[PDB]
Amino acid sequence: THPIIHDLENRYTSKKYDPSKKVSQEDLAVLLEALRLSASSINSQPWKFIVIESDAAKQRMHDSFANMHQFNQPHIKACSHVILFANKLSYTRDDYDVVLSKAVADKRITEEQKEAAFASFKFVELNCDENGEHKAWTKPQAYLALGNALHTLARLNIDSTTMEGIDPELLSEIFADELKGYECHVALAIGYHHPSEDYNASLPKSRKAFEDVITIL
Amino acid sequence: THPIIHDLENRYTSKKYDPSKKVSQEDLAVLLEALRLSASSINSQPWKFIVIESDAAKQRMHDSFANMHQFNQPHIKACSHVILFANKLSYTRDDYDVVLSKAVADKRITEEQKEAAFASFKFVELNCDENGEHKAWTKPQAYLALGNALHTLARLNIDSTTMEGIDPELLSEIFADELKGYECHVALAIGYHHPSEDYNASLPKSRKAFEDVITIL
Ligand SMILES: Cc1cc2nc3c(=O)[nH]c(=O)nc-3n(C[C@H](O)[C@H](O)[C@H](O)COP(=O)(O)O)c2cc1C
Ligand SMILES: Cc1cc2nc3c(=O)[nH]c(=O)nc-3n(C[C@H](O)[C@H](O)[C@H](O)COP(=O)(O)O)c2cc1C
Ligand SMILES: O=C(O)/C=C/c1ccccc1O
Ligand SMILES: O=C(O)/C=C/c1ccccc1O
Repeated sequence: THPIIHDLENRYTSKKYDPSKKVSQEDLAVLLEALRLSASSINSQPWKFIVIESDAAKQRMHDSFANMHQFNQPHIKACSHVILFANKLSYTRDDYDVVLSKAVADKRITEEQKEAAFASFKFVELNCDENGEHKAWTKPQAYLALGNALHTLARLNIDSTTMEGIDPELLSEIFADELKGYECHVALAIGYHHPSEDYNASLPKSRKAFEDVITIL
Repeated sequence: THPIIHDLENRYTSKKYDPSKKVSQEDLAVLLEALRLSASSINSQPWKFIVIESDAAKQRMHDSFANMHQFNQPHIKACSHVILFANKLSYTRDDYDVVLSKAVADKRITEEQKEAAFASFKFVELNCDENGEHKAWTKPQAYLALGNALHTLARLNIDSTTMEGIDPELLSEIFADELKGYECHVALAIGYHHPSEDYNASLPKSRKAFEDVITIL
């Protein structure tokens, strides 16, 4: 099988973890760097990735399921790490300035092309909320990073569970300082599936027929 | 360098294509199948991928830049193919029926459980607009597929240009029947970069410091 297809056919949504297997620090660093290298509109990188690693953090994450979506709760303590994909509520020129400043330092642009580069910012101004939030534009960038992460995990042979069945308001209450100026609509548990009880590990994958999703003109 | 990091460090946004080089049909098939295998909430696959391949299609795509974002226009005819990432305006039971029916054909689920698998649908109405639309929930799924596509292209060593600088209104008029019931906010040109005029091919990549985007708890 072609290496790419094999990876994408063999990755799946784990439904039960093995609590005695953890992701190595070597593999965790590759995944975090892969997330950092993700592409985004105007290189805005309107995101933050919060890694829930310690037992104390796992407890706090475990507690965010007190009100809803408890079918996802068992995974928190059983899995290796949980990653929260946070997107910024509003993106300002000061936020973009952090990007352009780093670009000047990295030698992509000099101050000359810089002030001119600040113009790329109009593409942000164009996208917003009636109230003033760019979150309708930043959330999709975070999902792109997530798509990148899932492909990365398939290459590292690490199991995972994407979770939209989380409590955003409670997460912002529990991770108050960390999610300041951000929101979190999706999380990702990673680890190693349970050898016997993960029932999804042996169910065939199912997608719509090629002709139903792809059109060639 | 670690294979995964090498791929993500070496992929970039092409700013000029070589008109004489096309993507082979063998590579195109791997990419399309990779897009089809993308994960989505409840396996909804609320998307459609439109491949602009023919000269006639390229002309139509070229014409959608008549009003805005003409900086992206030159790539249309110069690159190999353009892929439109379309997300469904509203998601219904009839839509889910298609997924569930294919699941039974794939043998993932037995005919008897189709009806009980519809239970996962409550998560969709939980994202129903006042207008009865779900596009705020479907658009992010499309971006996940896009993140998957970018990683896939880095593995195949094919150049690309993600484009949000497109005209969704004009695209809907030009690809009237193809985008019916969908919207398109992002497109992706693929091909081979121009050996001498693609200025971005030799500029270093720049991302925020690890500590600015990743927090470990
Ligand atoms: C954005 C998103 C959110 C999802 N949320 C959940 C979740 O809350 N819990 C879980 O069990 N599965 C979740 N999944 C898993 C999907 O059911 C799964 O990706 C889809 O069925 C395709 O199967 P595979 O992932 O096994 O290919 C979600 C997937 C996506 C991409
Ligand atoms: C969602 C999205 C839309 C983008 N739109 C454009 C676009 O319209 N035109 C273009 O030249 N670049 C576009 N880009 C490219 C970004 O500028 C680029 O991905 C970012 O600067 C990071 O650089 P790399 O892609 O070279 O790593 C877009 C990127 C993303 C992910
Ligand atoms: O990333 C860039 O160079 C342009 C991005 C962009 C342009 C126009 C409209 C929307 C965009 O994300
Ligand atoms: O994909 C699944 O099995 C559940 C997805 C989900 C659940 C609750 C809320 C939002 C969701 O996408």
